[PDB]
Amino acid sequence: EVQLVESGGGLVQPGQSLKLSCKASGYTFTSYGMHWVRQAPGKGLEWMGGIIPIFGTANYNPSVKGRFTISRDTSKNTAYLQLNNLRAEDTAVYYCARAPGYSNAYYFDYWGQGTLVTVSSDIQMTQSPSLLSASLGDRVTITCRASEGIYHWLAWYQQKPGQSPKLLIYKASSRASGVPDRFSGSGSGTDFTLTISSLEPEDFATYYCQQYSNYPLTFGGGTKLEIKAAAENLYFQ
Repeated sequence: EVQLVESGGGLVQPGQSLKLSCKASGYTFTSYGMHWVRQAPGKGLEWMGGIIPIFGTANYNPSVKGRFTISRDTSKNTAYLQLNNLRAEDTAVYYCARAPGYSNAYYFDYWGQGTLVTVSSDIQMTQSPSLLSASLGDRVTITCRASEGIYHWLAWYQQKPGQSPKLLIYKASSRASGVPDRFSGSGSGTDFTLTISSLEPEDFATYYCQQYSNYPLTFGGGTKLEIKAAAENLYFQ
């Protein structure tokens, strides 16, 4: 089994440097990409950058470009995120994720569990509703909109409390392996949806959509699916 393990997170002072490591196992290290995705507390996902296989080149998020350094060591089967001149904004759980060995598959099929760092023009992805209340056995459809055409290069992730995001859908309608039938995706161009046909207890999570048409890779703000009783009124905003 594929396993990514982040380490090096701790409590740091503003202005300090900190290096994070992503140790990878259970697959051929050189055939794939490695990316860093962070998450501020009670916030959404933010792509830091990535290393492309074969060329070994690094791409960044303009937001952190020039400040952070993504490196790799094939002999150690480790990828690195070098944090420099840290500040409040950087307080986040840092994840390392694997992108498949395909030139147009820049979604994340595997993630580590994360390492917390505590400091003492792009395609905008808009999600709706930002928060929604529903019951068991209900059909729900949630929406993602891109600010421009992204063909059908859209992925959906499910994120459970204290867990790392898990790939649900890629190619906008392709289900990831180990993903039940009740999850479906549709769309092309700018309008995409995710449908859960009949809600189960496992499904009450935060869903994120992510475009992979162009760099930088960008996520939606999220939809938090909360539970309520069948006798309760539905809520969404």
